Amino acid sequence: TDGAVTTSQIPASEQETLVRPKPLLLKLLKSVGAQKDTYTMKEVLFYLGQYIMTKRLYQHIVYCSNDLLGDLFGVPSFSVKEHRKIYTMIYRNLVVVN
Ligand SMILES: CC(C)(C)C[C@@H]1N[C@@H](C(=O)N[C@H]2CC[C@H](O)CC2)[C@H](c2cccc(Cl)c2F)[C@]12C(=O)Nc1cc(Cl)ccc12
Repeated sequence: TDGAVTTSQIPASEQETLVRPKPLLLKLLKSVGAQKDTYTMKEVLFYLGQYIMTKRLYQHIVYCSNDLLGDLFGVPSFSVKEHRKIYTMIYRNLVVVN
């Protein structure tokens, strides 16, 4: 299911940034129906939201220490409300399109 999710915590133009997920993150997105190689950050957040629900990882905390998401983010858990922190962890797993 294609879509996008935006937040008031991140600048609008930043959520429009075109990105190329690295192979593990790309594989994760394709496991929940993504089909392309290039995305906006807001589409990436939509697919990751679907992945968190499918894997049942969601006090508003996601527990991801025994999941591929935990390996990519480098944390055992995180608040779903701290959007800059989530953006920081996602940026480490992709290449911003030049
Ligand atoms: C509920 C989930 C299935 C857990 C998905 C979440 N939903 C967004 C979100 O902010 N919910 C909270 C709103 C306030 C409520 O009191 C508690 C939940 C969040 C969100 C939306 C836009 C941008 C950012 Cl950065 C963001 F975090 C959310 C999402 O869409 N995709 C995504 C990906 C990762 Cl990796 C973590 C958390 C989410």
